[PDB]
Amino acid sequence: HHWGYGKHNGPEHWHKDFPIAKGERQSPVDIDTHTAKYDPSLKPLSVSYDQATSLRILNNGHSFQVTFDDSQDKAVLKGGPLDGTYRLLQFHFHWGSLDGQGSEHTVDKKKYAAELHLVHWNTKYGDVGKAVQQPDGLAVLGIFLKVGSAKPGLQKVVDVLDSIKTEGKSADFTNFDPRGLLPESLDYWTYPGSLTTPPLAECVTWIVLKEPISVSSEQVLKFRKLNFNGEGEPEELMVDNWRPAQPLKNRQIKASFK
Ligand SMILES: O=C1NS(=O)(=O)c2cc(-n3cc(CO[C@@H]4O[C@@H](CO)[C@@H](O)[C@H](O)[C@H]4O)nn3)ccc21
Ligand SMILES: [Zn+2]
Repeated sequence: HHWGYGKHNGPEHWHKDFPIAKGERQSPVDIDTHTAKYDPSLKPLSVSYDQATSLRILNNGHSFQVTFDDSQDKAVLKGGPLDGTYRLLQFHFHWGSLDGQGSEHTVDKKKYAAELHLVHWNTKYGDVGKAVQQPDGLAVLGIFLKVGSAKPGLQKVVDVLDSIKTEGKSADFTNFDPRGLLPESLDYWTYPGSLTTPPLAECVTWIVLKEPISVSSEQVLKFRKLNFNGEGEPEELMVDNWRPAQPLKNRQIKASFK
């Protein structure tokens, strides 16, 4: 019935309800680093998160997300390949059952343990619902997670997950600073793509950072304790909620760095 990541409702099934699944600019993709072209005309990314207002954290049955106040230019992404101003709406993660899988984008076929998506929408379209219907409506900042040392800025997130174990649970999650999730370098790859979950709309300028962040085994283990199911249903652990790499087709990935 509903789409998911299982054998009978996973990514290979999605095209039946969402035919754009087989479209011309689908995400994620493998980033072949030796084929990506350095584009000296790409500006540095501008990440302005100082006034970010987080609101809530929610288990939505496919991942968990932290949502922000996007009614004002408080946490915005600009520059890079983007024209105009993109407001941060939410961030969420994709992760695996094991450390060797979980990311959606891959780098020379390498899978990371997880991938962070910070979802922004173009203010010129007024609301995110309008923006998803535009070819340049969204900008998603993708950040790889590898397992090693802990990420201190992630800990406030993992500590509240026990309160949103099952689908539909939400909790107050104020005063969270997403700057604590960023790597040192803002070097990136960029390409035109799509949402990686239904409706798979082709509305995203992808900005994928070259430098992963490191998270600890205990931190990622807490991700894996979440549930796909709702309270009172048979427990199915929320793991491997990633879409695999899709055909690049007629696209060139650009790099901001040599
Ligand atoms: O996991 C996938 N990886 S992804 O490609 O980065 C992505 C983007 C989205 N987006 C959903 C939306 C529309 O937002 C809706 O309405 C607003 C109302 O405040 C949101 O609170 C709420 O996130 C969602 O219900 N824009 N992007 C959903 C899932 C993934
Ligand atoms: Zn995502």
